[PDB]
This record gives sequence, structure tokens and C-alpha cells, in this order.
Amino acid sequence: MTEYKLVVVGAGDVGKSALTIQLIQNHFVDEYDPTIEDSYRKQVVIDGETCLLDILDTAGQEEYSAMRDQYMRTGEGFLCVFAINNTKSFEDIHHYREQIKRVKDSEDVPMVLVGNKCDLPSRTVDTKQAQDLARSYGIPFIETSAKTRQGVDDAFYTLVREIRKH
Ligand SMILES: Nc1nc2c(ncn2[C@@H]2O[C@H](COP(=O)(O)OP(=O)(O)O)[C@@H](O)[C@H]2O)c(=O)[nH]1
Ligand SMILES: [Ca+2]
Ligand code: NA
Repeated sequence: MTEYKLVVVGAGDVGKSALTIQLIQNHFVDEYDPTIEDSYRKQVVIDGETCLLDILDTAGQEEYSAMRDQYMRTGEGFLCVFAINNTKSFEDIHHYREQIKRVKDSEDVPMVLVGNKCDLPSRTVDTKQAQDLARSYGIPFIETSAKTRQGVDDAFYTLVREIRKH
């Protein structure tokens, strides 16, 4: 089968790791201690075609480092995650897109905008705002909760579809 290396980026505490664990292990974690070793592999079927997802979680890597750059050289598609209750994480998204464009040395990198923690009450970012930013990038936007599992499969599977159209 094809193997898809998907890299999850975003500000601290937005839920990169819980999203990854929810996808792979079908559990929601209340806390996650990152390592240098957190890649996760899982076989899934997307649109009738079996494939392998290799999820690389960037949690805990420094904002600018050789390891983070190596991680995104290896990635074929990217999830840019913010949290819908943290406006600053949504404002940081352009920084992660600029970083991916730099490392991949391209303006057309498979990417999906992910608005996580959609179960929480104190929303500060509208779906319309996020859709408008995704639209400016020409990429899909998906709303998720690693806790209720809403949108989790959709976000990773849509990213695979994005790779499959490149
Ligand atoms: N309610 C809620 N909490 C979440 C969600 N995603 C992550 N969290 C919590 O947010 C905190 C940070 O999550 P983590 O995955 O470690 O974020 P990361 O640093 O970006 O990898 C943890 O306490 C998680 O339990 C979500 O969708 N909903
Ligand atoms: Ca799962
Ligand atoms: Na954290």
C-alpha cells in the first residue's frame, strides 16, 4: 500500500497529540508527555483504498530547530491545528504555513486547517474566520474534538485526499 507521512503542527496545548492518539489508539488523553520518538503507524481504508498512516507529532519540539525541520522534510502532508478557544493559536497559523513552505521549498504543499477543541464552551474563533483563512490558502478546514471524536477521522482522511490530488 501507499504510506502517508502526515505531520501535525500548531501552537502549544492546541491538541496535536490528543488528536494523534485519538486517531491511532481511539482514546482521549487528559495529558501527553512528548518524546523525540512519537510517530504512530496505522492501516486505514480511505475511499476504498487501503493505506498506511504514519503520524508525526511535533509536540515539544522547539519553535525553530533542526529536528523540527527534519520532521517536516519527511512529511508529505500537514495538519495545521489551532484551538477554537484560543485566538492566539489561530493567529499563529500563518507562521506554521510559512515554515512548511520553507522546508518543503514549495507553495503547493498538501495541508489542512484544523480547528480543535470544538467541544469546549468558550469559543473565540468562528468557523467563518477559519474558513476564510483556509480559503486564502486554498486548503480545506475541518472542525475537530479529540475528546468527543467529532471530525478526527475527517481531518486526517481529508489530508490524505489532499496528498492524493497532488
Ligand atoms: N476538551 C478538549 N480538550 C482537549 C482537546 N484536545 C486536547 N485537549 C487537551 O488539551 C491539552 C493539551 O493537549 P495536547 O494534545 O498535549 O496538545 P499539544 O501540546 O498541542 O500536543 C491536554 O490536556 C488535552 O487533554 C479537545 O478536543 N477537547
Ligand atoms: Ca481513532
Ligand atoms: Na502541551
